[PDB]
Amino acid sequence: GSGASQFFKDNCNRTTASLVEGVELTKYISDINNNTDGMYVVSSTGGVWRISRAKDYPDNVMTAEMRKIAMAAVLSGMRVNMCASPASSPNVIWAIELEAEG
Amino acid sequence: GASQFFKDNCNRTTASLVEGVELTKYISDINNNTDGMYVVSSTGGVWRISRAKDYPDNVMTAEMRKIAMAAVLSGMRVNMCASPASSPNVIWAIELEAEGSGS
Amino acid sequence: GASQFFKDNCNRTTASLVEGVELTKYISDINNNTDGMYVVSSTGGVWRISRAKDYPDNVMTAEMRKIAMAAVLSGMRVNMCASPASSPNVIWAIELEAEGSGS
Amino acid sequence: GSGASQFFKDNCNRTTASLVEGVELTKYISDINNNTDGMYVVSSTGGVWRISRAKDYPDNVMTAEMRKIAMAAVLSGMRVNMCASPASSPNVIWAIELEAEG
Amino acid sequence: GASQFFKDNCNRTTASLVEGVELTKYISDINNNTDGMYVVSSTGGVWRISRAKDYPDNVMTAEMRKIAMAAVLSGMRVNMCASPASSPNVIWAIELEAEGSGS
Repeated sequence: GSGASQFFKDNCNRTTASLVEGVELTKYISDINNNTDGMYVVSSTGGVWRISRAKDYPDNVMTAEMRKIAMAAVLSGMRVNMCASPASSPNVIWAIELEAEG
Repeated sequence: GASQFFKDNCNRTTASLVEGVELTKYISDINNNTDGMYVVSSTGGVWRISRAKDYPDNVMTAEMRKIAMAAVLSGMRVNMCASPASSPNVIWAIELEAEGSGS
Repeated sequence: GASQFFKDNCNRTTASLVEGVELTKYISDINNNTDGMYVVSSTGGVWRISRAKDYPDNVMTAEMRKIAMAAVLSGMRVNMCASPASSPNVIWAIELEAEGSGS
Repeated sequence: GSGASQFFKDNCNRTTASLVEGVELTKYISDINNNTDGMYVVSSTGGVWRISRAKDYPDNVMTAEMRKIAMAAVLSGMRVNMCASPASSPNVIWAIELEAEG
Repeated sequence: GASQFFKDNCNRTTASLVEGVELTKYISDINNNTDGMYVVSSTGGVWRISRAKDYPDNVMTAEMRKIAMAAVLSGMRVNMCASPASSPNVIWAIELEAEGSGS
């Protein structure tokens, strides 16, 4: 139906992060070079994001699911909604929503 | 619909049974106040996925996550045992139904 | 149906061979009375997947779960070695069959 | 790859294991019964192999990938090439190559 | 082609960019001389996938393995940042391109 769930929006708006709706991810990147170490995605229009990571339970779970959502979007063409931080370049994903429809 | 087995299992607890749910969104959030894994149905119902750190529930909760994603990716229906006290309601058990099975 | 190897392995045990099974439900449940992973076949039969915390059976039981979901998602048939000592019967071994690979 | 990559063949041929090429895996088996405890694969010809396992890094990674390769071959009917030891029965897979058709 | 982000990241290292690679083979090997994970391209190129025991690179290396498999399985193409200091060349970064998203 397009558009993040109201739940997802409400959650994002109570933070400093920015809602990004209806993104098509077309690249998934793994990098271990010491300066650019991380997991990233790139959208059809060139937007770049870094995926959050955590070693500890329970965020080690959510961040692993963020990766699975990112890769499934890339393989499937499914769109995502993102709650993303403007602190850095690239912006960091703090929440992500995979949509069958909206 | 849900297997009798899954219905009976839910009925032993304080939770309620939700049947034939079509999940359309799968959310991962690490924001400090909404930290969790969540799903949203085609009608806007929201649920949190149980989590657990230690054996053996770490297995069961991982499988709930896999079931939820599969549901969203394929449009397969699920049946849920969910606590009504919490909002969003917590999934205590979940049943994935194969495409073209019973409902 | 079942490889001769799988059959022969099952026949070495007190367990029962179940051949040609279409799994149509996959259940994850963390309620404490019915804690576990289960599958339901198109005939309505219910089985519990084995679990193990330690190496190496933690590998095999992980793989049983992957076989179970793969079967539910795809309609591929499984053969099971299941113990009738409890209900639901516990899967001690499982074999996933490629589509159009015999019976 | 109308066959195993020259790399995979060269690597196998320096060991005591033997090369099995172009195999169609039709069954994937998980077993925790006391004397047949293991992961196995069965080919369209009735050949049975045991997948290696390892508890420690780095071979926990390689054996985990062996299992992914084996299931993916069974689901997809993509063929595999195996480097397998005859020191046991079933023969133990020491290396495996998933190959796209062609 | 690779994203500009990916290219700029590769240009700050000693490695070289390889663009638009079709991976046709995925190898897991525990033989004592050639122990590793490798991929092979449609042209016969061989690369070794990086690995790492500990956080955070155990995440990134696990994802390289997932990207590799998904490429071979589905024929989606990859861009790679590969060091020529070893033989086979080692992958230090990899970019998975969506089907129908062009070069």
